Order: sequence, then structure tokens, then C-alpha cells
Amino acid sequence: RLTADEYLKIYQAAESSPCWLRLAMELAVVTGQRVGDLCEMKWSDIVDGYLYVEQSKTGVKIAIPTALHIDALGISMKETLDKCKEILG
DNA sequence: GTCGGCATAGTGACTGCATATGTTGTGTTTTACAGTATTATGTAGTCTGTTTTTTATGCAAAATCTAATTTAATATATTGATATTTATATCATTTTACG
DNA sequence: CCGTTTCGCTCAAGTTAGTATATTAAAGCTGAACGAGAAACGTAAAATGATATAAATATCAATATATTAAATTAGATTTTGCATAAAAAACAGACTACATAATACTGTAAAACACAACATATGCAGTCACTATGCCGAC
DNA sequence: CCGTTGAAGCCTGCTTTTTTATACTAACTTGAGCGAAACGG
Repeated sequence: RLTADEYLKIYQAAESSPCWLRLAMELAVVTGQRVGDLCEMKWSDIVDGYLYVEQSKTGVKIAIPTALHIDALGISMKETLDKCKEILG
């Protein structure tokens, strides 16, 4: 499994890596979604502070609000999403 | 357990009974295509009304393009001490140029 | 310092205490082979730095005056975005006419095999030899 | 203060009512043979 200390050591080591990996890390931990759907997420899915996600594996339908925030690593759902709209685009 | 002499021990040659195999002949049963006829087939030869596509203008919308026009910018014209570029061309260093 | 006996340990065979899963369904991870465009490199060629000196040409202030490129309009017009609608051609919606397969039915040769009396090679039936050490007997 | 009658009792065939299932998994517990530590000479 993965711990909190380990994740911090990997995120910093992802410096040599592109600018989308770090965003993919924080996003995959703030949403807790599977890698399969994280790639099929469009900015059109976000509706009025929500995040409509259609799981491909099971097929469950949920909506993660853009107000979440991990209090252990220092990551915010909102600050993470907007960081992807500025860098990536 | 080997070596020496009639008895072992399957396989091969030999001879005629016994029977499946090779022919010949009569006769039933059913396959297999030719030839004319019947009629629903698929395309053929056109007519007609609805759907589709080429076609001949029509016009509000859009802003450049040309000529009238004014003015900052450019040129003439002084005058003279001081600073910069200038003719040639073999060496030396930077930048262009194709693979 | 040394020996002897008890005690801490682990191996070996009985005596008890506890908890309970298999398939679907759909992914997710990661070693390994596969397929172009742009810029840093590099040798070679072209433009430029090197270099200096008397003579030639440009450096520039301070203001009058004729000249002119060109943005600034300001009105003129091709150019451009967008349908509207009918002439003209395409093409289902009908239908008889025409040549063509599946089928309806008669006409005829012949394939395919039982049935039956013979004919006879050949496999099977019955007995002895081929080919060479056993068994039994001596060494 | 003897003799008959009736509440009980076992044999058989039912008719129910409480306990324990099947199996790997993981230990626990009393010998006995064995090596090292610690006390007695």
C-alpha cells in the first residue's frame, strides 16, 4: 500500500516528469477515482460546483463537489482543478 | 554350468479337402435427362407527379480604397572647428549555408 | 579452579480451541517491440573584422522658407455574407411488355443389384522337415 | 378378613423436542533426551 510520507516523496520526485503528472496525482487522491475515468473527464462534466463522473468499470454515477480538500498533504480540490486549467488547458 | 547327443520349438514347404471368389445369364426396381408447357419472375421501355439539385438574381451588411487636405517632417543654405570615413588587399574572425 | 547435578530448551507424540467461500464481470500493472519532425552539430563558403593616414566627407548648432510624404478623414463602391424561388433534372410510384428461371408433365434409355447354376484358385486342414541349442549326462 | 374392582405399568408403534453439523487452521500440554550454567569440594 501507499502512505502519506511515501506520496510526498514521489510527488517531489515527479519534477523531472511533465507538468501533468503532479496534477494527475493530486486529482487522483482528492477525487479518489480510478485512473480509467480520470482520463475521460471533461471540463463539461463540472456543473455548478459539481463533478459528474461516470465510472466505466462498475457504471456507478456520482458527483464530487469542488469543495473537497485533503488535510494531510495540503491539497485543495478547487485549487487543483484551476491549476489544471492554467497549466494544461 | 558348459559341452555333446536326441529331444524341443516355432516357422516353412507340401498336398487336397473345403469354400469364398470370379464368371456367365435371367429378370425386377429405380435412377436420370430430353422436350413441350405454365406462370410467377426481374429487368425493360416510358409516362407522371413529388423530391432533389442546379441556377439566376437580389440586397442588407461591411469596410476597404481613392481623392481632398492639412501638417509634422524633410530639404535647402549659411559657417567653421572637430570627429569619422576613406582608396587597396593580404591575414583573421564571425555568420551564413547545406547535409 | 574443575566436576557433578539440576534446570532451562527444544524435539516428538497426544489433547483442544477457532473460523467459514466460489465465480463471475471488468479492470489495472508493466516488460518489450513499433514509428516521424525539429534543432543542435559541423565542415565549407561568403561577409566582415583587422589596420592605418593624409585627404575627403560628415558632424551639427539656430532659424527662415519652399516642399512632401501620408495619416486623417469622408464619401464612393466593389466585395461579401445569406437566402428566396423557379427552371430543370433526378427518381420513386405505376404498368404493360419481354426475356427468363422454377416448376408442371410426358417420353425413354439405362444404371444398380438380387438371384441362380457353375468353375476353381486359394486359404485352410493335416503332417513332416528345416535349423539350433535346450535338457540331461559327463567333466 | 377373603375376594372383586381400579389406579397404574410395560410393550410397540408412533410423534416431538433440543443438539450438533462438515473441514482446514492454529494451537496447547506432558513426556523424555540433551546441553550449558551454577554451586559444592
